[PDB]
Amino acid sequence: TRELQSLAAAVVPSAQTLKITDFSFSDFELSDLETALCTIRMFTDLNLVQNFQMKHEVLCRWILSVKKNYRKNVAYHNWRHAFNTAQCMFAALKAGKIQNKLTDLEILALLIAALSHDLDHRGVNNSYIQRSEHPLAQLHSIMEHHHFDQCLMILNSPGNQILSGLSIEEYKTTLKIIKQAILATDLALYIKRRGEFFELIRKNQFNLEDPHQKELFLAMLMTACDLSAITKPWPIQQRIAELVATEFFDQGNKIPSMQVGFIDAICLQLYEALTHVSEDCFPLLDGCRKNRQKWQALAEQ
Ligand SMILES: O=C(O)/C=C/c1ccc2c(=O)[nH]c(Cc3cccc(Cl)c3)nc2c1
Ligand SMILES: [Mg+2]
Ligand SMILES: [Zn+2]
Repeated sequence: TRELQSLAAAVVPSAQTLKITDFSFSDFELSDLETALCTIRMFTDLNLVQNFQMKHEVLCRWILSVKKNYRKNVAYHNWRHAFNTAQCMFAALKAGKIQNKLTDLEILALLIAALSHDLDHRGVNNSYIQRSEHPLAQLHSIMEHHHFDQCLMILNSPGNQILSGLSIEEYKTTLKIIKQAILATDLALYIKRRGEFFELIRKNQFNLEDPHQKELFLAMLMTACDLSAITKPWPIQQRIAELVATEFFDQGNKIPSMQVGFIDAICLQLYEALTHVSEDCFPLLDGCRKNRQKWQALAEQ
């Protein structure tokens, strides 16, 4: 409650001041409270506070509840990863001008989903807890369903209901988009569905007015921001790879070639496709290409 008193009383600096419009954004120098103020600015500058009549105190309480339900003893899959994913979504909507291709309910759900998509992640080497639970459902996007459960629980918690200003129809619609968006962060679903996305772009058939292609695009965008650490400037990306390695190996050199393979198999084609959708998202592809060059030079020793 003392952290809530400081956050609700602080003046939120502008998006430019907070540098959240830049694809190169990094959070290493920010306090936890500073990350919360940037998150308020994301809601504010996307007009989510205005169009959906969000009480200031409820938004702050919701942001702090989301933050507290990430585990800091997890080296990468923590609150800062979710905060950065949301920042990339904000930068993609603003700096990439994607914002005008989507409705307010879709933008509202994407921001919420980005912030919530990894809630209560226990670390890649602690998947035994989600097996003590659901001992039969182990051989399903097991974790992404749990992440949405966590998100929904927080959205419904007293004093935390940032969607109370929505009508019941807008709420059901928003909840559905949130659910699909969080579930899309399952890389298996990404690999399963990315092929249809690429051929649509390749054949120049990509149609945002198609309800199926709009949903497909929302999934790809969630993956793009989820993995956006791979696009950051070289000093940032080196630090993130350190965090990924700690969670993976130390439950908290082979890394260069692992990063190059990850860029090739997963990342490069997605950011290539996204630039065909909007050339203003090119910095993500450019940053990813530069990082591959750096890791590959190290990989060759
Ligand atoms: O689920 C998420 O939130 C995002 C996931 C993710 C993010 C970054 C990365 C990333 O840099 N590299 C790699 C490849 C990798 C795998 C294992 C150890 C290392 Cl040292 C590197 N895999 C990654 C996976
Ligand atoms: Mg995840
Ligand atoms: Zn994630």
